[PDB]
Amino acid sequence: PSRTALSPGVLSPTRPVPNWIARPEYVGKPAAQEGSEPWVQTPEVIEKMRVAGRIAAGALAEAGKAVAPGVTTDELDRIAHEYLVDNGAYPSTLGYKGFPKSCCTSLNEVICHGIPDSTVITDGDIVNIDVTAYIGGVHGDTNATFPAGDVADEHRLLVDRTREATMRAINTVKPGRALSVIGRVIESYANRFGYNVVRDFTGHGIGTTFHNGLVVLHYDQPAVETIMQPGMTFTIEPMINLGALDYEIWDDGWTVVTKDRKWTAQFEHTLLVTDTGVEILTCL
Ligand SMILES: CO[C@@H](C(=O)NCC(N)=O)[C@H](O)[C@@H](O)[C@H](O)/C=C/C(C)(C)C
Ligand SMILES: [Mn+2]
Ligand SMILES: [Mn+2]
Repeated sequence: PSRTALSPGVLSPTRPVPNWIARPEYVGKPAAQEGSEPWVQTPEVIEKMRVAGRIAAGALAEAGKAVAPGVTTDELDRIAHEYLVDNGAYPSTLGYKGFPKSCCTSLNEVICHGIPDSTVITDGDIVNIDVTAYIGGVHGDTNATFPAGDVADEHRLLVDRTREATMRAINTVKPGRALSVIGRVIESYANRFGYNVVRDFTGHGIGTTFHNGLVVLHYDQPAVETIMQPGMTFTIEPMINLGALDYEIWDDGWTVVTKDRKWTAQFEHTLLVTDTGVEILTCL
């Protein structure tokens, strides 16, 4: 047996960031200045995005190595926070629209945007950790779902097939292809197993802003006319549900849970379209 439905816990105090680490503009504001930026980046921005992506990937991998029964989601956030700050990076989630932590931790039926707290991971859980770094005036965003202890076959397979969907989508990225191929590939692959691909949450362009106004759908919708071009940078971050797509948001305003409490899995990378194909910016 796996655990039953989650409830929110208590947050630790806000984690500080040394003042020499520049903040994104939206920290200490209610909204963010984003959504109207160009989608193709300049070579100088891309170079800085490789640095931000590698730091985010290191923070994700170090917090993922900690995932085990008995560990809290707050302890994962401490590891991610300290990794970013030791690397001179600001955690992009911290203070975005008042989000109180440095990464998102989404167990089990939480589709996304779970808030690190006193929740104890236990055997059988699947734990998504989502970390974004802001350094050099740019962002790098990545996430992965990690098993804790011996995960039930249905849940294990959900995670492994969501990772495979994500990688198949990434491997479609090439200049001249329609962006809509990403969602066509993910949803065709997920529908082999009877899973439902989340529609209301999406990938996005990313650069000097976190969510730059480019939207990447993870379901099939061939009427989008956007083409991938060299220098475009965006995330692929599909959420895939065992159950229905209906969802609820907790009173914290962030945590999104499936209404049927069936589990859900996600993986994410920040990608660059190159002249011949794709480059994963959020790799070690
Ligand atoms: C699904 O989540 C993505 C997203 O909201 N996409 C756009 C959308 N409207 O669906 C998001 O970019 C995550 O990858 C990111 O790590 C988290 C950021 C905050 C919690 C600070 C917002
Ligand atoms: Mn993310
Ligand atoms: Mn993202």
